[PDB]
Amino acid sequence: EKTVYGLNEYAALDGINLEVAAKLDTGAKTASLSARDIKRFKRNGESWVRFYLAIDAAHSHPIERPLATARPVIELDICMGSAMRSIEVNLTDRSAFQYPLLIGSEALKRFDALVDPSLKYAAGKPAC
Amino acid sequence: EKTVYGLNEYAALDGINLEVAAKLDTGAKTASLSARDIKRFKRNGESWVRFYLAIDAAHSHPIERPLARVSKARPVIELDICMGSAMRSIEVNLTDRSAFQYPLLIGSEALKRFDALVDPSLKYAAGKPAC
Repeated sequence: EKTVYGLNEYAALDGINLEVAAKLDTGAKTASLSARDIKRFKRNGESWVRFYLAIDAAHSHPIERPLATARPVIELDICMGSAMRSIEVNLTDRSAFQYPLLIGSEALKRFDALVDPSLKYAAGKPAC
Repeated sequence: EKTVYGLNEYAALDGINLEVAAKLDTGAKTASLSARDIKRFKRNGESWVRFYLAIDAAHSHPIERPLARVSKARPVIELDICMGSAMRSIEVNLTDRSAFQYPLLIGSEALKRFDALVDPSLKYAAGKPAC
């Protein structure tokens, strides 16, 4: 398949039931997620990370993931429109990043995406 | 008129027989052109700029263009850029970036002017400039 998306879309981090506004950035290779209170730990010998979305001020959706300018990288099932893809994401502790999720060129390739710069939120709400 | 291009394409500045590597960047709004020896001057009272492409080290293709504005520092001009078979008047900031990086960075506004769809799985899909 090959789906057309816009400069910005709504994405859902599957499993955490959270809708984030995503900026589709073909100039960046890797994807980025704005996070807060990033804590690295070990679980049964495997490197893991625990964090909240930068938007989750109430700390309602703690996210614990095994580990997949030097940010930890994890794999997240992200839903955009009707397309669900496992995406590699760098957890950044910055917050000046306006868009909570930055989707780079590699993730966009995983999404089979064509970016129309004249469109915004063309996929509607996530419905995977 | 929605044409599909890739992450990188070859672009030509109309009139100039030079291959420029363009990175199609939907994350940036404005377009950028890597330039060298940028000299601002005045012609008939209007601000003009004379410069060479960063690849043109020998100063073989001097470029004189009227200044459109000044960004927030960098000189801004309008250039007829050719990509594949599409010729578009594009606003570009003249930057002194390293010749290492991509000489032409095509932002979202220019991609909109090109009626472009960016396929991140493709590279140089438009072939050589032939406008």
